[PDB]
Amino acid sequence: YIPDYKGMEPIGANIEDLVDYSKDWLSRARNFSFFEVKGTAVFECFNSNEANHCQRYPMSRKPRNFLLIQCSLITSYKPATTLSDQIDSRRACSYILNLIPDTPASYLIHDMAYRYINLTREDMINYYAPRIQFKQTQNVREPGTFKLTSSMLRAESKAMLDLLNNQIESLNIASHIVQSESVSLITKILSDLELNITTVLDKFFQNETQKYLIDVLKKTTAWHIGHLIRDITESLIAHSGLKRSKYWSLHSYNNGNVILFILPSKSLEVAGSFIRFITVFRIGPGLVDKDNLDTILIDGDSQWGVSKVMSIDLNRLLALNIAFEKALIATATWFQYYTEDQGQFPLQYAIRSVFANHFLLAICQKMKLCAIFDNLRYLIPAVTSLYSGFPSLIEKLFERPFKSSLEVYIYYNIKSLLVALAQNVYPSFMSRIVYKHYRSLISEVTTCFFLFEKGLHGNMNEEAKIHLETVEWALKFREKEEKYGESLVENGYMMWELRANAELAEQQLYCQDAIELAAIELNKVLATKSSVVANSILSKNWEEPYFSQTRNISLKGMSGQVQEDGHLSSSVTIIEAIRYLSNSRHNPSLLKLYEETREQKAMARIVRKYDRGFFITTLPTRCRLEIIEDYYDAIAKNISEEYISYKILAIQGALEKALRWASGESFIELSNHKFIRMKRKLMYVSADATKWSPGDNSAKFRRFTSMLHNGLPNNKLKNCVIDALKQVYKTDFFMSRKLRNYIDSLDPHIKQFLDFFPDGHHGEVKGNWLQGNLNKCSSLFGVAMSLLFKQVWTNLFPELDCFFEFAHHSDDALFIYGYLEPVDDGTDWFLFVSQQIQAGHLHWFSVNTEMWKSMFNLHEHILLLGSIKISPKKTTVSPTNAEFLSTFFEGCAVSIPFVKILLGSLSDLPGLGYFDDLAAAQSRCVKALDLGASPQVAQLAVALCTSKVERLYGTAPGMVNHPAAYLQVKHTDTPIPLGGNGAMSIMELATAGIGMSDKNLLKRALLGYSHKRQKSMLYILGLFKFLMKLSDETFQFIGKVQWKIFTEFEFADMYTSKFLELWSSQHVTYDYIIPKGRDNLLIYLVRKLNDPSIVTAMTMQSPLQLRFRMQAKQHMKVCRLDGEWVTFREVLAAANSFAENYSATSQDMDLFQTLTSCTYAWKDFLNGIHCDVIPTKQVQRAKVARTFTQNSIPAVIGYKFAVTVEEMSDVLDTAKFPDSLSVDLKTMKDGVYRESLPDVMKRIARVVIVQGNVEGTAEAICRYWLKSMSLVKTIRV
Repeated sequence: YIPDYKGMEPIGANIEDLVDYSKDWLSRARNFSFFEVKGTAVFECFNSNEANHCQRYPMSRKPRNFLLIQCSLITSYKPATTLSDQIDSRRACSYILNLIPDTPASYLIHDMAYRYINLTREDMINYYAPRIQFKQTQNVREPGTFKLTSSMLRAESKAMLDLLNNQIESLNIASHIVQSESVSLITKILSDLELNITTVLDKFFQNETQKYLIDVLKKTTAWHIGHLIRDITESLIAHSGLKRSKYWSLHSYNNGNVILFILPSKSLEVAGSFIRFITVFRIGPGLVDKDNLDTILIDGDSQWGVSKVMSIDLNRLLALNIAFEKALIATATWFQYYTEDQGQFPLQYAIRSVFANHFLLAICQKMKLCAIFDNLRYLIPAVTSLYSGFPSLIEKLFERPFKSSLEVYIYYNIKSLLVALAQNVYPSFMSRIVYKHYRSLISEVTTCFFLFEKGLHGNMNEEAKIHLETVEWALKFREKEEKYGESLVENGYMMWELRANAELAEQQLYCQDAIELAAIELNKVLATKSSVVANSILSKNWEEPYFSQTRNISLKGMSGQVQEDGHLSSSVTIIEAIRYLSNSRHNPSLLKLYEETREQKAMARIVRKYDRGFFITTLPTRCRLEIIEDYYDAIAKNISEEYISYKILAIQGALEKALRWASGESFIELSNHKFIRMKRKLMYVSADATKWSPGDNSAKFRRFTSMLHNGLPNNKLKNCVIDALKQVYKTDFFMSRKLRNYIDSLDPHIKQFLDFFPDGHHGEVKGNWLQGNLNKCSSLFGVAMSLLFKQVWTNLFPELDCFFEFAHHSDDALFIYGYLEPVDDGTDWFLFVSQQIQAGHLHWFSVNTEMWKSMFNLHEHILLLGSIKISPKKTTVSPTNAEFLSTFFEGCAVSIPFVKILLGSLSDLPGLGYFDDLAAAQSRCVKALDLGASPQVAQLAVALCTSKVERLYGTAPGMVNHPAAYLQVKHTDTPIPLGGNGAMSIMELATAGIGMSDKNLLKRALLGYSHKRQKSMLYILGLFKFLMKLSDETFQFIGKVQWKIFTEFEFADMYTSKFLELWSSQHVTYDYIIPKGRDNLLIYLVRKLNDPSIVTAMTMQSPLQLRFRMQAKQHMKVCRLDGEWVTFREVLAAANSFAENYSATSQDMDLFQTLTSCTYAWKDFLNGIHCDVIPTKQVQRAKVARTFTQNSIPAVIGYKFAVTVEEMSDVLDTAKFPDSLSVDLKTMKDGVYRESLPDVMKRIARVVIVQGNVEGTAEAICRYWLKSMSLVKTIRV
């Protein structure tokens, strides 16, 4: 049912009025929005911005520090163990004691070393024993700590502690001396870091990756420095616990050459806590910043550098712990990109220098460098294009002050690189190589950008920036509304109003005539496809229940109810769905929910920490946005073949028309019949016209929806969409408590931001839909207005044969303007222009020279007739350029660079247990391999991730939790949940999946017991049976050891757990499909809250409650066994005992046989495929996305266990064809019988970026992956 919803009345809009206005507009001189690049222009822009920056910020003489941990290495480094730690600590304390301190930091250092050296044997035994053997003593209260009362502490040392317990300036960038000093320092550091210290996939890896990358980087100083920093950060993390952060600690590494002194600090579990330490090292080559060192104590024929008290937060610590892996993966990505670019391996010096630069970037995680690289990502294309917004970007480069010497060196390198690029083979950024294609340079800068953790973003400065941006645009909207009236701003102005004012053409101010004409131009195309438009609109299923869909019960994040304190509650979508279902009496449809929540105001907030991009909104706002998005996505999919890319063929189709039109030549007629030969040229603009802008007006869409012609017979749905757009007009923006407290704890901008809120917890914002999902609506509007500009231009110059073709993919948009230039370069064209301008065609003044400039000016103005503004910065216009088109097509093709997923895998883990996070790490590297990563790079990433996971859980050989110590089976043949080699290969993981090791093992084990009846095969079967027993004990693959999960929600305990288990057992069908009714959907959603895999996702960013909460237990009692919390060693021993006495049974054999039978012959293909190399140079092709692959599978399974009328009706409703369901079962069971009982059925139960040659078959994808195994040499399968 659709209610009457007023609707809108059509107005009389004539294209001739717009054409006349365009004539009047073009009759005068207009300025261009972009500046020509010349090299000199970029250099003067840099100089002027340098002078302005020097004037703006106060000048400082002493640069700040940038090395969080300073250390030096002369010899090779071996990982630190307990006995090595003992010997190192003793030697280091002796070395410190023989010295003479100078400053309070040195006095504290000497005092702590002297206190450590005088500990008794009992304390030393307890200082290094694990928790099991640990005993509290007088001087040692926690495993790796000791106390320090005031008595041993000196007066000065205490001074440091009291100073610890108890304006903005920048460097002189314009000065040549500061730049020279910073460049010299960073060059010294980098040169020290580069100094040397003194299956078939395996074959290809050892031939290429292990030889030219890992063998080269194995001997460098940066490799061992990264390992040393990993050890130091591991020791710091071990000290960040709740019970250990209160006391001091001392550690040593590298034969007594590096020492770490940990001071008392607030535990990192509570947010905003900094672990404080002092690092003391013998001064030598490496991460040494002598100026920023606290002291340099003198020793005979030696120097000992003592750093200042370094405070490192949580995310910085976690980033430093994985800095070496991030640097290695970035270097591997650069290695792959170099091989792609040039076809030859990088030499020694190039690889060493790029690895040193990546390591230095990964060590120093600073906001300034992250912003600098983010800006450079767009600065590079803007400098290679004929015209662009480069000054706006160069001005953005100086937003923040330059504090450390690292920022000055990076800025100097960027300035040199940009000036070299604009003068124009493209120079590199951290080496002496010139790339053949600048896409390699863009990828290099992108890899550098992704080396910075996505936790740096946010802070309290970024949230303030986005808040002030929103408030500034809201205040601008209020000013415009009071200046022109409420009605004119909301409903838009008319053509004659704009003609009279000649100013209303601005942002947050649209023209009704423009909207109507754009809708008419869209309807021109839309009329021929009315039937399919109506079918697609009706196919959105507006009648199905709202909360039974997956998008409405996800973890997206929505605003809750307003509280008594007046602040909006951030919460989860599923929680709000549960709340509504509990308060409601049914499960309403989309339109019914909109009817119920039409009167409620739209409230909005900002996500706490997950943050500028997510304006979380309440349920009614989401419902209205979903109505509008469903309608506009339904009507917009039909013209996706030509204008709205979702796709590549549309962009290819537009370019083909442009090139063909340019190939043909044109003649213009004359009154004297003297045809004039015109040369056709093309100009390409890469504009981000359709991004969401804070300054905008949603109300325009109303009129658009009023005139957009669908095939529906009634106007009920159109009026409903218009009413939803009307209700999403006004919103109640809410202050975040963090920002409120930060501001409460004087600036005029802050003052005016405060007056924007009457009550200090909320203020009204109008016309800004606050980043809500209206992407399809915005893209459709942009396409319609581009078509309107095309029509206006064709009406403006009928005699001229100009060309305009546009494509809109996501936020980016490509405009191609085909213009006419004189061939003879004579005055005949200007003579004709003069004749036309004298004949009354005054608008021909702007066509005299540079027709494409006037074309773009008119296009930008026509877009401005709405709220669309082509961003001055970030738009780049170039002639017909193969590289430009190639990078545009690549950015349209490679949606996400694989290096983002690669670095992300080491940065975050689920922490649900060894198997779970190992699977997640292996899955992320597989997804990156899908995204375009070379198999060798993905194999390297897999190795690094698996090694990190093994280090975390002590599974690697020669560690406490090694399965081979007790399980009497080889580490390779051990099941994955108990520690299992868990390495395999990237090909096996990508093709088969992320669990094949267990089945292959089980399968062979079954065979090993079926034919030879060997004892070890029976042992493996016993281990598998033990895992199945543990899984049976655990409540909702073969079997998983349960690991402790640390917690918490409003409705998470609405029903008892035993009732949930009983309901899940009784209503089996709801496990496979979602229950439509409210009384059962409520219980299903409550069950979804208690799922362990979801709680870890809601709190995955919790400050330590997840990040180090379980990186602390590691070797404690965290596993579940026999209803007890026990150590992993105890679980391994229990598994060994169970498997030793396990006796084979017929039922277990049947279960194992069924599981093996259930688990495409992907492994068999990889064994049977043959690959032989050919001596032929590799060729790089365009990147293209492919897919790797009657009733739905769950519906038939859901139908199988249907026992009541409600369940059977629900499985009808969710199924596409509810009639065929029985037939499916009727055959499916027979198939099972040829391969029934409930339990057997219960246990029975990808976009890939490739080259253009690859087909859409999964075998073709696997063959391509096999071909891409060699970075230089081609392969034949």
